[PDB]
Amino acid sequence: MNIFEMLRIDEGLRLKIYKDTEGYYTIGIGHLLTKSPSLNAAKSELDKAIGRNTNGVITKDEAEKLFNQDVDAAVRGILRNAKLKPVYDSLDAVRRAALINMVFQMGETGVAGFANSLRMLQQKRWDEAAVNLAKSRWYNQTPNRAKRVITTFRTGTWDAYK
Ligand SMILES: [Cl-]
Ligand SMILES: [Cl-]
Repeated sequence: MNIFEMLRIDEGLRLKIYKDTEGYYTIGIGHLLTKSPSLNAAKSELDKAIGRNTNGVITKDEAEKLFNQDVDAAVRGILRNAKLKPVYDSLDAVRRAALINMVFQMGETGVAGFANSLRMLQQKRWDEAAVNLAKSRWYNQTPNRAKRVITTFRTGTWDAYK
C-alpha cells in the first residue's frame, strides 16, 4: 500500500464530470475542477487542465496524470507550509501518507486548522490525536473515510485499507 493506492480507494475513479460529497464539480480521482455552480465553468476548467476539448469526458490516462500532479502538489504544499512541515517531518512513512490524504481532500489551509490535532500528532500521542481529530466537521461529513485516515494515524499501519 502506498499513497496512491490509498487515495485511489478513498476517491474512486470517474471519467465523466461529477459532483463530489460537497456538490462540487470533480473528475478522475478526486480532482476538483471548480466550486462554481456552473457546469460550463467546470467543462472549461477541465479543458484547460487537460489541454484539449474534452466535452466533459477524459480517459484513464488523463485521470492518472491529473492524479500524479495532484499528489505531487500536495506533498510539495505540505513541505512549503510552516505549520505542516514539522509535523510531516516528525512522522513515520505510513502516517505521513495519512497527512497527505487529508491535505489532498481538504487543502493545506483546511488541514492547517487542525492545530490541536497536529500538535498531538507531533508529540506522538496517538490515541489522543485520534479522538481530537474526530471532533470535526470532516469526521461528521465523511465519517467512513475519516475513520480510515484516523485509524492510520492511531496505528501507523495500513490495516484500515486491507
Ligand atoms: Cl490542473
Ligand atoms: Cl465517508
